[PDB]
Amino acid sequence: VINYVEKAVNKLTLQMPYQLFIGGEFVDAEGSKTYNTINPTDGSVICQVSLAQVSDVDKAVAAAKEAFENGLWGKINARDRGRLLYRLADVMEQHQEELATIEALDAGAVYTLALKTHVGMSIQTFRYFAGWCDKIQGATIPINQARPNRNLTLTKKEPVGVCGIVIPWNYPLMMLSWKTAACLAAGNTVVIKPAQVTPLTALKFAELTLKAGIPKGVVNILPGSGSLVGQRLSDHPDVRKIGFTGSTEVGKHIMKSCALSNVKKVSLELGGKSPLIIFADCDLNKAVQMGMSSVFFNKGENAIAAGRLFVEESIHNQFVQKVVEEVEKMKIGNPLERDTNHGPQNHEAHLRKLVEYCQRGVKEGATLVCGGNQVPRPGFFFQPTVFTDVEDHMYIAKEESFGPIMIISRFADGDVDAVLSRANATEFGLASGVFTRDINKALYVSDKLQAGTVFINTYNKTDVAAPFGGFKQSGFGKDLGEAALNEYLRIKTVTFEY
Amino acid sequence: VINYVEKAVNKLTLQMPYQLFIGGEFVDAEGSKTYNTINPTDGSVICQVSLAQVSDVDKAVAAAKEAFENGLWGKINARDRGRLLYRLADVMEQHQEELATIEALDAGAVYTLALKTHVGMSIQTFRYFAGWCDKIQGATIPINQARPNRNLTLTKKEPVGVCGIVIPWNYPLMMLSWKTAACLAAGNTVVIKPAQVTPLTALKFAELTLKAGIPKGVVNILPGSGSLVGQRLSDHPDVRKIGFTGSTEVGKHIMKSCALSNVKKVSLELGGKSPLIIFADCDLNKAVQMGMSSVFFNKGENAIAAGRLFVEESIHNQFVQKVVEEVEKMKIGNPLERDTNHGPQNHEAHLRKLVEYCQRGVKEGATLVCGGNQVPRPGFFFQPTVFTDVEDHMYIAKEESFGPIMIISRFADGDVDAVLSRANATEFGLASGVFTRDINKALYVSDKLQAGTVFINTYNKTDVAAPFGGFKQSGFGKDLGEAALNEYLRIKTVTFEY
Amino acid sequence: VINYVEKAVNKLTLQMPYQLFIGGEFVDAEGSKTYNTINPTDGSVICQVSLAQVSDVDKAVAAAKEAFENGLWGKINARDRGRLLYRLADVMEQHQEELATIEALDAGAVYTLALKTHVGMSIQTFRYFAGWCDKIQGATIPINQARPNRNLTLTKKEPVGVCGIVIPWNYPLMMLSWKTAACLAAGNTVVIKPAQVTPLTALKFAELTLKAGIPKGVVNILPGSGSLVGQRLSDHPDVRKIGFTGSTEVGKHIMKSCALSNVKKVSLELGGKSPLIIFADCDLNKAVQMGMSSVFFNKGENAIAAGRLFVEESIHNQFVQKVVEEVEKMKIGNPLERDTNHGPQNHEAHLRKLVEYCQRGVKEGATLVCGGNQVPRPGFFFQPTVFTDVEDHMYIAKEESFGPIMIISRFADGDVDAVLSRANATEFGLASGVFTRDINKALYVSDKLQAGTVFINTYNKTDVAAPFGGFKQSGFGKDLGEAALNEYLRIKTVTFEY
Amino acid sequence: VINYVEKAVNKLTLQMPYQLFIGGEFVDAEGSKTYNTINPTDGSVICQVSLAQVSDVDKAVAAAKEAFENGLWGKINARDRGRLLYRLADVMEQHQEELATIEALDAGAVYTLALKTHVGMSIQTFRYFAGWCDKIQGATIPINQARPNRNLTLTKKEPVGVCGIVIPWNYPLMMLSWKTAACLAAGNTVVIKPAQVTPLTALKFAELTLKAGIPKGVVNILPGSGSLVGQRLSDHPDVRKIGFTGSTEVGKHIMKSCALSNVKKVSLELGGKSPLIIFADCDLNKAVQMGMSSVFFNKGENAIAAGRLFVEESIHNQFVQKVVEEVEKMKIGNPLERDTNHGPQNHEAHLRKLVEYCQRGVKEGATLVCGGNQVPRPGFFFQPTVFTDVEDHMYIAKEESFGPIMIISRFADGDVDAVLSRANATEFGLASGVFTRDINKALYVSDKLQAGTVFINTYNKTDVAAPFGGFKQSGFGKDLGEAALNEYLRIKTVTFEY
Ligand SMILES: NC(=O)C1=CN([C@@H]2O[C@H](COP(=O)(O)OP(=O)(O)OC[C@H]3O[C@@H](n4cnc5c(N)ncnc54)[C@H](OP(=O)(O)O)[C@@H]3O)[C@@H](O)[C@H]2O)C=CC1
Repeated sequence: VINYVEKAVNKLTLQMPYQLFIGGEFVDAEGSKTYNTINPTDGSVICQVSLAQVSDVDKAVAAAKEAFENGLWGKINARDRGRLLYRLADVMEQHQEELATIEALDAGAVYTLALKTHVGMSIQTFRYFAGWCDKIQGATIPINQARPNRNLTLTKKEPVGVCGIVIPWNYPLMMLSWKTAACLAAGNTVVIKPAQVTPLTALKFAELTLKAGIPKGVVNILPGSGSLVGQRLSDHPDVRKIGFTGSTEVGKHIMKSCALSNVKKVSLELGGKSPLIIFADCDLNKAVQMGMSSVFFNKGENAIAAGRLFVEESIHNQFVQKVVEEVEKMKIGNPLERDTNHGPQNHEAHLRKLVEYCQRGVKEGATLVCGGNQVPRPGFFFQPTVFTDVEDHMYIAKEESFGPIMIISRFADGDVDAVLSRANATEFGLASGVFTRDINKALYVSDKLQAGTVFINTYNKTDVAAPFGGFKQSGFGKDLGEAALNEYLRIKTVTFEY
Repeated sequence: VINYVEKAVNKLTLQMPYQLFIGGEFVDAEGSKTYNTINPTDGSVICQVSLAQVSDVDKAVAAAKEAFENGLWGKINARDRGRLLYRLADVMEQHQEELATIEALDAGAVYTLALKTHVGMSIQTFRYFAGWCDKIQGATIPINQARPNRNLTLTKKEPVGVCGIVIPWNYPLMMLSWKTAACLAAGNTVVIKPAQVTPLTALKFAELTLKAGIPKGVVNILPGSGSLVGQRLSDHPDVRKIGFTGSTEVGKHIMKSCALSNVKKVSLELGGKSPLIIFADCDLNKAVQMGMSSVFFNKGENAIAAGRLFVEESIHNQFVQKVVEEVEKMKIGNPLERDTNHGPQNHEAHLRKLVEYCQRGVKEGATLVCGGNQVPRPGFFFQPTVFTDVEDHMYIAKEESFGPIMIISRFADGDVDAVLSRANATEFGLASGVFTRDINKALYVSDKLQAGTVFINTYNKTDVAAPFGGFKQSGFGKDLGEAALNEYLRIKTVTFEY
Repeated sequence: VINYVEKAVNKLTLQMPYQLFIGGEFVDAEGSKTYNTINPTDGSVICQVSLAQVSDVDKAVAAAKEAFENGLWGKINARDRGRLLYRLADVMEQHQEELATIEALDAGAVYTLALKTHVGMSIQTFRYFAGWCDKIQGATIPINQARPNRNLTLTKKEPVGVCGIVIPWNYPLMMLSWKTAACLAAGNTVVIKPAQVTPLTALKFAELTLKAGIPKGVVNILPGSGSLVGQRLSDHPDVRKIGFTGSTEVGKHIMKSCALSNVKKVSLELGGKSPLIIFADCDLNKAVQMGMSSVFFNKGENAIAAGRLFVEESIHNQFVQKVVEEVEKMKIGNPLERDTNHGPQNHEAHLRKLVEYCQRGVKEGATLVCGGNQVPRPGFFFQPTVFTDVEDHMYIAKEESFGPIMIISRFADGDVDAVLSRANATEFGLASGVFTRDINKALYVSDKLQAGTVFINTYNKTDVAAPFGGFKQSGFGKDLGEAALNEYLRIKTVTFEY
Repeated sequence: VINYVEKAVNKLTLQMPYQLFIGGEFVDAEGSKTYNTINPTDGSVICQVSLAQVSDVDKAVAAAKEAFENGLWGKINARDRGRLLYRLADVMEQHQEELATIEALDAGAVYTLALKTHVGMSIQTFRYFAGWCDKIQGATIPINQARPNRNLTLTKKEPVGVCGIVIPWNYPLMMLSWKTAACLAAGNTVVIKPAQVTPLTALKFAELTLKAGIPKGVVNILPGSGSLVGQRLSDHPDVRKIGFTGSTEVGKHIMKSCALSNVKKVSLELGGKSPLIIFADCDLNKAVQMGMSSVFFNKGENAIAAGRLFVEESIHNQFVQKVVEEVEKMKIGNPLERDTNHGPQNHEAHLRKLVEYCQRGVKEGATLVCGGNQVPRPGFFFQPTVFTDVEDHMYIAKEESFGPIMIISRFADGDVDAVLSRANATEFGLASGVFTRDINKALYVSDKLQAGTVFINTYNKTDVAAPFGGFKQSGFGKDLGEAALNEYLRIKTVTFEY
């Protein structure tokens, strides 16, 4: 039997585990240390959660190692590994309302969105990658023959072994799922560190692995801080790969730590300052709707959020006019209320940063059209924000807000290369977008944009089959798609002479 | 006119450039600094070579960046890029005797071997990767449709941009060729740092890129030190990828340097301590020939050299007898003598390391069966060496010699898993081999060996089409094969709604 | 409400549809015509089954065409098509005992074997291909650019459209599943003709498509004759692809009919006379076990069954002795009885053919070591048979028995190429096998065998992920694996200029 | 020493072989039979050409078989096969002017076009496929393991063996090259039947295979009739694959002949009635240029020629006015003259057919806007022709002309689905095209068009890397791209247990 924090809310009875998940059981951290997880709708403590220590990390890694080297996960058929991951997805589907509610409490995710995206996409992720298990294939290669003898060369795709996954707080379950699904589908075992501020759906997910029959030690979950738990994972001599999603500066440190220990492999999904270029020949009403969504989706807590909108001179003023109209219709409120469409920010420290971000925007001369402030109510709500007259030298033109802040610049009618240059003048390169009805402009702009994803007449259209990752200082490696598997596999070349 | 060091040798008049190669021109380093490159056959100075400074690195990177962004290389068809790389191979083949002679002089490479391997495989590498240019393909992906609308998702494979390549001294031209061919085939431009002790074939190669019509600035070559030139490449804000081959310790530092600058991509080909397991049911005389080659090839200066031979008890002593008989037949001498089997070690400091390595093996209790010291003669020759009674705890059982030192341990008759455990008990993982006539042992042992390459009934059988790279602390990423391309390409996902 | 033939057998109540399945409903054939399906255990009539006429084929094709062009199947996401096929697999697994019992009745498949293979592999087939749906991907291709303009070239994989599947009687459900799973995963719709003598699992499968929610018209099943129903499918102007498994002579006629109508695509899985070469250095007892299995599995009604065994001279007599010892232990009986090893042949005409086959073998001078005759008991049982002293000119050396008849020839000790020549001297090339502990022989022999599958130290080891198809007159195209999809897809190239 | 027909023309000396090419030597046909090849510029006889008989086919097939089974071609490394084909491409380039001049003489190809396309693309084809040789790769597949044992499954890509290639006359050398390059790159040997009316570049190409060092027997060339030589290739028991390009009716017969002999593999590139849909939002001047090119390229003797132009109501008359203006500017004349941009039709029978075809268009009520007649000069020149008021039921709306005949229909403004239906109402499906600046219409139309190639804002843009083939009665299988290799390879599955 497992200890839960029980909570009657959203017409359900939530049963939330709150302990470390190690070697297939929920256990207290070393010394029974704990910390509070905060509900962002009202600032209250949801419950106490175990706080992993170094010795807990070592225990998690040991369990992962044993499960890989000697446990059932390392022995079963790829096909049957796949069956287990499908079953895991089914179990997650059976708990989708409960998971979405926990995500609503823990991260302020609007329930209807959490159900469709945070949770729904997590389910798709496990089903998608389950299908890959018995379709991961190596090669036979026609090398030169050592005459009078013959040669056969083949490759085998093998798991990398024990992995660490370190994720952020914006979509707690979904970021976990993206990376964990690829990791497990490739035959690895894993120690996962959720963002300290959002441990709850991870811990519930841990319980669901038990229900699905995932062998003990294959999935291990350690709520705790990056500087302690995350750091130890990156240092550990038995971890052979880190999968990381978070800020560029922590990414740099993680990669450094991978190097200095045992050259463990690393993938990095880092920040974004993603440009959206809106031409006069677009469908303007659709540009407003998709433009809205590109910034405000998931309260702007979205690595690929459009961080600059460049709007062609002749439609700029009309675009801003319509954006303001639509911004005014947004209902701000409790994520559990069905009419809510803008929930609170994830946690307090992030709310503070958003306040400062907008102060600086105003200080440096941008026009604040609306918002920019904490909403006066309990919790950590932030008013949807629109800036105009944003110039390329400005802080808010360079730096990622990760909040609901639309940052608008003009470009002259008929300029294409000039706006492209401005769009590309960033060390980020995670995503980008273009709205235009012109085929030639769409294709040309998408060649020239220096970003891992280019959206054309849409935005935020991610898919579990479509690889997702950055260029330049947005990192390297893919989540999602066939390409994701490559971060979690190694290639062995086997060459015979006969 | 290019300045040459001219040398009448080996029936040829070598014309050897000696300066930095930047933006299509041979130029002195800052302050006209130079250093000596040393002939390992007699310890004489071959000539002075420009010694790149930081400002020279910055110039080379600036030339590479301009060549990629605005030069011809970034505009031509993939197919036409292929034609240029094929033509480069042709030029290399037209100069193959000269390149092999230069390699004999600079690296102590035995001339017959240098023709066939150092130079011959370099030519194969360019031809092979030339064929890939117009066959690098992205995907179209059946994502979920945003009904009532439609979606098209495709991927585009793009170059990474400016690359730095840092290589070692054991096969100067060939290591350059492996990485550079893949790098250029993928459409990138490059700054190459050859090992300071072996700049000459790299500089001759630079001139050949001119004869081949490779556009100015696509290839830049900077002889100089790792800690100065190599460091600046890893730190440089406009370099987007480092391809590295060398020691594990420098590899760690390189990766750290990529992290701390701009999270540039990195691939690491690091040390080996590769195990060769020889069973009693093998063809013994063949095992002796291949066993010897697995150690002594290219005077042991070979990252995949078998660093331990595990020989089944019942054949051990006969195996050692035959090896000693064969070792006595090896002709040691000048790399230009056509009957030379064994040339000098690459440079003086390495010879001294090899003397110390062998003193240490004796001191810790291994049996010196033959060799173990510098051959008394001018230059830097080391005796082919055989150690027996080697035990798992010993320094020479753990550490990579990178010299012609056969390190033999028995294993028990009819044991398989126990020898595998010993073979795997290393943080290296670059290569390995197994000699056996038994199909079941061969397949099982190749599954279980923790190494990027497993040779079966052969050794050193690399091939331009067969991917080559390590596991664990031997690094990550592949040179050669289709797989090598992936270190030099990025994936852009382009998603339409219509 | 569906009409069933109800039968209480095997501790179950079977509910067997017996009508045509067209447009999602069970309906009588034109003029309510029927025929008898015969239980091979006792010769009794199981029930009457609808006998499809030309007008019924036309109705089924029309239903398939509507379902493809206007129905849901053609509109849903590839991912959701996948979900439906995974649901179909679950439904099949929920009914596995029932399906295996029906197959035991209809085909004489030993129940324990039918659970694991006839039905078990069918279930695996749908799960496997279900995973392919959203992972079938086109390409983006780096074509030459019409400078000063640009080009993008991509490929789209599209369904072929309406398909006909015509299958034999040896594994009724499994052969249907192999082809139908791939066909449907590629987004096609289908009309299936089971072998007239074995319609029952096909019809039950049809009902399971309803339970799984496969849209109406996607699957249509027509019990009936090849020369009427199969022929009309091949001739139909709206059918775009025929998938055929059966005899070489019918296969010729099918290909010819695809030609003369509308050059519909065709794939052909035809006969076999597969050689199994057993060397003296094999594991003898293992060779006996697998040798027997290679012939007797599924009462020899197995297209890849070893049709000749070549046994090295020095182990031949001992091999024959051991086979005879093991043959005597086989338990012949009712397929529903748990101790049964060897069930009845599929139908009477086939039994008659096997009797004649063995009469001819004795007549032409081969040594009948055992069997050769109908077992004295009700139904259509045939004694496991062993022939020795078979010479290459004999009829039984050339002709496919498709029954439990082991046909043994000797080869001289050491005579590798000579035995290969003998093994390849056939216009068939479906499968082949070699038993040897010698890696060099195994690799060499497998290069030289002219067959689509080579087994090494095993036999009948098929897998839903491993492609299966013949060379020469055994046909072309694959069932199973990624390769099977290509038969059911078309490639559209799309080339933009911008 | 080879016998040539020598001719001083176009500033060079042609040296044209005129005999059969068998087993690496030029030889007379049985009974020294010959026939005349006719120059379409003046109706004169170029020379006499050997006329292959049945026994010549058998000799060619036997040479091909021997070259495959025992000659060097079946023994050399894949890489070295690649070198030979790249050398063949070089030799072709060295003879580019001569080949293009022969093509002008024999087929009426305008010399400047022949140099760039007929010959230029042929050279690209061999270079492209040469690069594939050592990059053709099989798989290793994670099949279910027969516990407590292990399984390894790999696939080997092998040559099919002796192939027959039968080609049409519209681009003699280029059709030969497309198919032959893919065939040889895959390791096969081949017997080629050029169109009887166009043997000369094929025979010169045969001579170039000697200069390139292609082993004797690998390439064999048989000028002669389809009904005799082609038929025997389809029937031959030793031919294992036919590659065919030509009319639908002959394709049907070829496929039938493949079936009835030995189920040899077959690919079919058949007729087209390719629709080009021009929207009012296109760049009209560019649409006129590309539209004209879509019809008139290579005097309309082009399988992918737009056989039907649908032009949006509002631009229709202006489009027709502009086409007529541009047609008046075309220079009709000797293909060797540099100002010629419209050469003669390929042969006399085809000119007649075009004359009759246009009579029929006029008779059935289509408006003949210009052309329709033979040009009053020597040879077989036909006027660039434009029809308007073409109705869907008309013969000329349904039948492929294969000549320079633009066939125009209107469609209503804003119709999209209606025009698509009309464009898709054909049993052909080889190519298609759409001109529009609207991204949404372009993507949607290319989804809906039922053809193997869709051009968007261009036409005739084929590329050696882009697969080319038809849907429906336009056939199946690809020429060009990676996909083309699949017609010329077989997959062998090899499964070990250990
Ligand atoms: N899809 C594609 O890639 C292409 C298709 N084509 C198509 O070809 C047609 C125009 O050429 P056309 O001359 O009419 O084509 P045909 O089908 O009449 O001839 C093509 C080739 O087939 C040969 N042939 C004829 N009968 C037989 C037979 N019984 N067995 C074997 N071979 C035979 C011909 O020989 P012979 O010399 O005696 O006539 C010729 O070499 C058009 O429909 C066009 O669309 C053309 C080019 C490319």
